[PDB]
Amino acid sequence: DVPVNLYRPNAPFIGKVISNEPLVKEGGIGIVQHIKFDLTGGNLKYIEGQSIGIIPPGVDKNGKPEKLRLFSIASTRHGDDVDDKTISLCVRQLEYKHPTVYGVCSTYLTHIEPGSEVKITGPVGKEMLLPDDPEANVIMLATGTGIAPMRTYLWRMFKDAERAANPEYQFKGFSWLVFGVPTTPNILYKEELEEIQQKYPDNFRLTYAISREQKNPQGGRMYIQDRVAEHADQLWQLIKNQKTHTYICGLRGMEEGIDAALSAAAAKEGVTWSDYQKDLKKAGRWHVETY
Ligand SMILES: Cc1cc2nc3c(=O)[nH]c(=O)nc-3n(C[C@H](O)[C@H](O)[C@H](O)COP(=O)(O)OP(=O)(O)OC[C@H]3O[C@@H](n4cnc5c(N)ncnc54)[C@H](O)[C@@H]3O)c2cc1C
Repeated sequence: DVPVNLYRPNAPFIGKVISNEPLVKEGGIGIVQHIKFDLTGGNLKYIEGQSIGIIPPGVDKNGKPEKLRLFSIASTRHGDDVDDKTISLCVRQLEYKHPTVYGVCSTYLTHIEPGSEVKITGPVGKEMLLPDDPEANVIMLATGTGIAPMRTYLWRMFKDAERAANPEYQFKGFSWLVFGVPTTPNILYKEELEEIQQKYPDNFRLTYAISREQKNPQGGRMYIQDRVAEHADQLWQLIKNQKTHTYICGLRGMEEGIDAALSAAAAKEGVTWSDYQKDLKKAGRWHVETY
């Protein structure tokens, strides 16, 4: 049922870049690009929450061909134009200290020109799939590029064109995105996210943790864990619903604080969060993808 590995590293799909647009507005930190690829000519299909591999050109420091890097799909199964012909990624340029270094695949992607051919593999992953049940509740805890699978979910749920194309999925549950980025300009897809909340105030809640513009009660910069702590009781109450799914995505590091906050909330009703969570993971309702 779920498509997987229609293309593999030994014989990847050669797609063409259609467009490559900036998601970080002026005054933001770093570079994050929305890149859309043409899938026509092959049979690459995918669903929300999956990933694809991109094989960058060139060789590594040892002269070995570069290997694929995985990127979370940022478009629904239908693509951004709802035509079933494309796929999009949300790619941050990796750059860092000394160990000024630019990540190989991410720099290649963020600077890639439309018309360029790209080696694509996948799709892969069954850990971040959205439930078919339209009355499910969906909690989304994302930082930076972790917004990507969340975009696939929220677009499928809330875009007019998606609703028209998906007769079998008219979402009527409640979705809540807690999104941590350093600055307002760094809020990826800000305009569309807020548009979704204005149109579906009863079905979508949007919460930001903006570290350079907000302080937590302890006076430190505001991070996603802080927002989870702030709304821990509410989040725990939603999670107790048999139909609630929680999704965590972004660079590793946020899970510890999220657990600590949810643990304190659950403890109030005599529940051991770490145990409850184990059962949620077994049931396929606690979805994590960090990197
Ligand atoms: C399931 C999954 C989903 C992903 N989704 C996304 C996504 O949606 N968007 C996205 O941008 N990326 C995503 N990634 C990460 C992506 O796959 C690449 O790992 C990332 O883009 C960097 O790859 P690169 O080739 O550009 O860097 P590389 O040239 O491969 O360099 C990576 C290496 O740099 C070193 N390094 C990294 N950070 C530091 C640091 N700060 N200080 C010192 N050394 C460091 C480490 O050795 C690391 O192994 C995802 C990864 C996985 C596994």
